[PDB]
Amino acid sequence: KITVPTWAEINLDNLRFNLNNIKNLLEEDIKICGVIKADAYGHGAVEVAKLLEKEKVDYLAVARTAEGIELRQNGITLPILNLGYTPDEAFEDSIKNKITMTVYSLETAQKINEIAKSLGEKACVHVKIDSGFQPNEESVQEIIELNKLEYIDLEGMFTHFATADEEYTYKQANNYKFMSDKLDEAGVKIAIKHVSNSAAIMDCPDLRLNMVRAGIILYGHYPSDDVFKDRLELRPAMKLKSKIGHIKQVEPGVGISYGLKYTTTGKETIATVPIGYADGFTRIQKNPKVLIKGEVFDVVGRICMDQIMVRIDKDIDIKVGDEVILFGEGEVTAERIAKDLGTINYEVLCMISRRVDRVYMENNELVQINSYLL
Amino acid sequence: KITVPTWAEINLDNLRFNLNNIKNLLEEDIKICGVIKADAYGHGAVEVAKLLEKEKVDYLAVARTAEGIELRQNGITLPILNLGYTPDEAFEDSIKNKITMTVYSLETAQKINEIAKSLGEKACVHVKIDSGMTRIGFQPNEESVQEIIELNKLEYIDLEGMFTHFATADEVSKEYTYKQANNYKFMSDKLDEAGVKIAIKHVSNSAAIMDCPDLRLNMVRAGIILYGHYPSDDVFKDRLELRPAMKLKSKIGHIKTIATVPIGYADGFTRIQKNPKVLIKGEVFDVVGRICMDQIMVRIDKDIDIKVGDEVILFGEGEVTAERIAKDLGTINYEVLCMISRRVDRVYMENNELVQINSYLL
Repeated sequence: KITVPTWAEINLDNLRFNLNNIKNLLEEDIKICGVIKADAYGHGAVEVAKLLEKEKVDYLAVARTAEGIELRQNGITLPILNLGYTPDEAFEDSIKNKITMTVYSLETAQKINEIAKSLGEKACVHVKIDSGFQPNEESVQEIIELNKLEYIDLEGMFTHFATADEEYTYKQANNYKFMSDKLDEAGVKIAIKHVSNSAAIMDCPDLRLNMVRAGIILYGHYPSDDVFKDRLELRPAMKLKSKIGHIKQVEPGVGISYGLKYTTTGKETIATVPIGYADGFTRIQKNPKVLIKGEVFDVVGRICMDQIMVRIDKDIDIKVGDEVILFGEGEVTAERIAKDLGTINYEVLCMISRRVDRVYMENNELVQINSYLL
Repeated sequence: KITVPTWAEINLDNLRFNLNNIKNLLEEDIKICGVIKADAYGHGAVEVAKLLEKEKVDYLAVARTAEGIELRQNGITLPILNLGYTPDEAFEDSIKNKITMTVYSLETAQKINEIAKSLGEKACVHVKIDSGMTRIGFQPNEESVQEIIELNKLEYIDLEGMFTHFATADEVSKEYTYKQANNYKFMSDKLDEAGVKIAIKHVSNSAAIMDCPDLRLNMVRAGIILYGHYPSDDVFKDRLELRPAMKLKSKIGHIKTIATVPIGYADGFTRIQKNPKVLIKGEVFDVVGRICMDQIMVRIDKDIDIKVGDEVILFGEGEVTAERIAKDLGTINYEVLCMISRRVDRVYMENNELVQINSYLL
């Protein structure tokens, strides 16, 4: 029923579990924006969006106009915020698809306004403060003007923390206050003020404002080791899986894979797994591992584009087509791969390729298989 | 008419340039297999495949059944070979879609034969020999010869082909490569003796194609070279002149001197990079700070007057190359190419005009 040899299994109940724990943290009056940029950090933005919709979150965030359109094309009705850059030639598509756009300057708000005027639609925007608009009086007047524009709905105001996962944050926090304050003095309403990312949500309870932006934590992962984990319980939602393609006993003294960078010592059982660097299992890894029936085993030799080799050095019952876990259970994790790489968990999650089908589970049953090729 | 902030421009003319130069290497009767696995090494398998049909190659090679099916769904009619593993669950789809399957055990062949019999269709297979890569395939011994002899008897199987793959054909020393070919020859000779016919015999990859003209046999497998890239720095690059086909591009989004560019690690411009660079207006600039998920910051330290929307080239022009990122990362050009994410639209060019845009999202 899964006909692909390598897939990403996404447990939807884990997303629910994570979100419910997030919600416990917050007062009822604080809105949640689920951050689903970069294909929901590799989990599949459309399917994740559908779930978030069921679960009644308030906003969804994306990084690209297309990511938003993709959502509209799939029946998503929630408000959507493009956190990232909107190029000028995409203003109209945004307005037509009801994508809230982030704006950094008065000038650009004016461009947007003119476009919405011709569509006869008010364009919803959030203003970004860089703590974007510098936090100063000159900007304060700029916004006051922006708000005058006939075809702009200035719904939101936000900033983003550099270091909430490690206070500089609270410096950044000050600047935004300087903003929120001056704008109040002037009666500019701003329905949604938001500043909190995942780390802030966790460590910084004073920073709830009108909404929080929940990203890495929705997926079941921590933004760093530093945050108060004790605070929030998480379950990772993705498992990268494969099957055993082949097995053989290799004689001693035999090179394996390209460049022959691993040489057998002793007669070794070697398994071949149909996952590679083109799947997002990067060649860069110095110490790659897999989980097979509760055991970790080393990946040996260079990682190929579509295949890897594994030394089975334990007694276990295995055959061709047995399941292999690459990350998300036991001791194989995205954090571990990330640490070996010298990068972060977010990146490992994002790397997972186009050809890797997302298989959605719910109530421990497979409910949906998404192919990006077919 | 491009609406995305970051895109991959694929120059079809360059694919043609590469292919023709590859053809010039070869005598008339040697078959060409175009290797388009991993979405044609990030270039877009469907479009590349269409180009290959138009230019008339003999075979297409994929790594997964689904890769084969995608091509069929877009009207590709050339023979397609799945180089690697086909799991049991995909046998029927393979047969129905005329995806030729790599086989390396009699047992799987028997299973394939059964599914095929039930469909009432013959399955096409190529036999893989493990000659020293130690990856997949039959060990090169007599027991395996017998096994193949038996396989050949299966009524619902067409044993079309037999191949191996070199571990080291791109290195300066060819000794292992020749050793691997010797291992293949033993099998080929023994089977010939036993009367197993075998139409398409193949061993050569891009490096073998370049460096080993004595290894043509029936067919050669061209991959990285198709895309205008060398397999290593050690091949005889003077034999084959190549043009890279892909340019990864963005445009300047914001300026303050630091330009912010809306490309990030999520696009496959990896964070791991310690010396990331970009090309703007003919000059190279440093990417500063950490690479973000969706953007990077660039330092403009020269006086050409960049403005918002000027083009930024990540690789494929001038001094910014896939190889240069690869050097930095301790990987290879193949991986950098494969890295480009689903959200990065593939924009196809020909005669310096845009002829097609593919969105993987919309």
